[PDB]
Amino acid sequence: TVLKMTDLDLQGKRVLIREDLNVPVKDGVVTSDARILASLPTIKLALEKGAAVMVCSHLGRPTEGEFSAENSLKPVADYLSKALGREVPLVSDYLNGVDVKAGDIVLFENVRFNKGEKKNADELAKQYAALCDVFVMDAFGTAHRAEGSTHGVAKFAKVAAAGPLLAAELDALGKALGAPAKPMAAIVAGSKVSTKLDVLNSLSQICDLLIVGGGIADTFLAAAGHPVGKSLYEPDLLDTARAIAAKVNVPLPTDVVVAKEFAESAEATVKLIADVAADDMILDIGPQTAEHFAQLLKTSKTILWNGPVGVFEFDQFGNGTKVLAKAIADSAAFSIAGGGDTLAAIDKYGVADQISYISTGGGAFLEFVEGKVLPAVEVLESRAKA
Repeated sequence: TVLKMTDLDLQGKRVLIREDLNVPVKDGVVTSDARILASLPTIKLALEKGAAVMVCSHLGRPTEGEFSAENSLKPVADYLSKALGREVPLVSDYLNGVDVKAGDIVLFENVRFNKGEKKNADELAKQYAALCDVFVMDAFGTAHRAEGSTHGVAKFAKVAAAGPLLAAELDALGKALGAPAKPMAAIVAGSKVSTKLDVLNSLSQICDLLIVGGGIADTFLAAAGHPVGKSLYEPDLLDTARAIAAKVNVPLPTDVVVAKEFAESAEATVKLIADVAADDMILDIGPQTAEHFAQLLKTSKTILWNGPVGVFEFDQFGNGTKVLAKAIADSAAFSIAGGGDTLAAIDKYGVADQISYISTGGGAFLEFVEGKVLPAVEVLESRAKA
């Protein structure tokens, strides 16, 4: 367990909150604010509880030690000022002290500018901790990496707790991965079985139904001796795919959508899996497979969604993902989705409000599903003991 910011007395205390404000910026303007909107309840709560609030976050991947204006959090300070109806200053020099009174809030400049951030140097971690009475970790999307603002500061802060956003992510994930409501289905897609091997292996013992898509589905199709044509699969992993399919039910596609090239004179063709030619590219599941997979998902009590089942950004290759998105949305299951590709499909087909939990954790989301120890959560558990 971890301490919760909601349960702490923050009246007059200096609270340092690590948020995930790594948002798209163009010419000094935030262009999509979903991550800031998600963090605003935490910030407003901290102020409501009477704290002197310091918000910190990363942005992009600048070179450590050198200031780069394109990686500055100044556009987020502009956004936060408009969002809170009050000035939110960007403090660019803070590791040797920062002046913040109770009721006020500042935004630290990009933590990735600070030397020692990526390698979690003790000296920088103690500088963060010296600036606050409480440290709050509220950035799940960075919880899988030990960095000065995500891990080290929690070793040295007088009090270290999880924010309500991080606590919400951990609640939803534990609901789907710790004794989930059966039957559980998972959808896993990607270009390579090898790159998602631990994800597949972990889910293979958790779920009752494993739907695969993309290049992963190619390797499983070829592992059953089916022709995939000009579609990437990994010959050194068909044995692994066979082992996975022996441990969990992996239904294979009945039909697929193929095309010989991306061109104006390129017809998308539905073919049965035995009828795929050497120069065919499998780019979606067929309408029969999409309907059958939808019927399998409809009675699930838990659904873990990690990937579309076709190159859905093309409408001619997006039917399989569209049908599955509606199937998940229509189902009464507890639905949890993660991965940038999955969230992109959720936006395109408009099912966000019908998904039980939408994780923005990306790589950290996957590593949690793999069963790996997330260091930012591990250090918080160390600070939650009597």
